[PDB]
Amino acid sequence: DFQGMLEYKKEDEQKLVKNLILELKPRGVAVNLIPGLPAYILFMCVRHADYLNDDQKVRSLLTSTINSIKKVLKKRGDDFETVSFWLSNTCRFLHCLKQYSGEEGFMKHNTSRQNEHCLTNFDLAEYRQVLSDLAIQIYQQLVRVLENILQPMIVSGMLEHETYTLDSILRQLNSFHSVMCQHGMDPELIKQVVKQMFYIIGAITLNNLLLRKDMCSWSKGMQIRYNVSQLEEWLRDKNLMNSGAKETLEPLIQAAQLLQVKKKTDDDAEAICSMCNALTTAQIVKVLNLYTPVNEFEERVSVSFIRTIQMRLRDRKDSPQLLMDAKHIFPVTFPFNPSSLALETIQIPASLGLGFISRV
Repeated sequence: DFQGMLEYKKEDEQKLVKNLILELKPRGVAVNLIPGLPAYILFMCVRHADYLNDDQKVRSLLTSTINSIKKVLKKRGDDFETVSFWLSNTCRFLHCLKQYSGEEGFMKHNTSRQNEHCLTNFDLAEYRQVLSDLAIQIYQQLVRVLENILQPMIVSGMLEHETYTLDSILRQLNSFHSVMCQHGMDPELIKQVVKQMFYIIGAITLNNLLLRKDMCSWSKGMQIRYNVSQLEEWLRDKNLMNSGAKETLEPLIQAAQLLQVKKKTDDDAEAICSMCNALTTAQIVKVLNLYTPVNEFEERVSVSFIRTIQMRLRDRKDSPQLLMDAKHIFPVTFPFNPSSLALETIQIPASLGLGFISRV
């Protein structure tokens, strides 16, 4: 009848964080069978220190933990799997510190047995704040690493290819999503990362239309709309249509629609002004100025037509922005997701190299 706590000797604390954090492999069998396993084990160690009422041990374990996570991200900070794994486990460690805090506001999902596993001697609120701030830093690093992977693929994948293709972009998105799922990343965080990836796709693609006459054509509008259709089918396949990702593409979609509509009459001008509610006046006017007719039997958009559009939009008080900030990162929100996992049932796998830890 174990109680869901883990004991270790003071002198072994550096071996503990070495095997549990510094040299722990994100692909290992045990941590893939039980996502968040390192966080759960670390928390069970915290529980025992708290049970002993040993303030020095609690302090030292928490600091060693935070410092070790920082060290692994400094060393392998360009490796997406490592960053994903540690964002997930930092969040799960924080979920544990909350779920088993003994504070009622965090215990609403607990079973009666889980409530028996709450900390009793220490208030770790200040350490939870350090962890939360760390999770923000890790999320920022993750989004940077993933953007650097996707960025070279976007223009060729979305615009040039009729070298990277759209399938290249989808293959990467599939890999990112698969990995975050394997790590047990909070579903709300996965949705934010996907939203952030759709944002850069839309922003880099639109910024290319806005800079290049050769990309502003009826045919390019058709290609973009087809490519967006496949990105939306991807969200549908993954159950991600509530992530906000599709909405990030609306300026691109409207620019593509603008490339295809009629651009001659007063009625056509009125339709453009109603359709392009996600584009600024500067962007609409730029696309119309750059628009390149397929051949001599299609006329350029006239100067007078563009002035009609400017006249109709004259009362909009919109942003002066032309190019999008493609590296803009939406501020992250973190959910609290207490789990059903019963600590008293957690087996310490032999593979982790943690024989010096004992169950209590």
